Amino acid sequence: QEEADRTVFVGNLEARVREEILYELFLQAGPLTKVTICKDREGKPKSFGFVCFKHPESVSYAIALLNGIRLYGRPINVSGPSSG
Repeated sequence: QEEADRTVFVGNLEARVREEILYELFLQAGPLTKVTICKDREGKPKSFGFVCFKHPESVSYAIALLNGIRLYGRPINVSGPSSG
């Protein structure tokens, strides 16, 4: 649960988006542990991924600062770890 609490989702990624761009963009919300653009069964990258921060405080920053930001013109969707 410790890591899930620090992991945010990012979707609606434009075709040109790569993990290196996501890293640059999300690092402003705080230190990053890792960034991952999801791949399918065949290993093909999809239009969404996960960003794991070192600190949970970064979750609120990421959602508030980056949700809706146009990356290559497409407003990205940033959501956090929710339940219930």
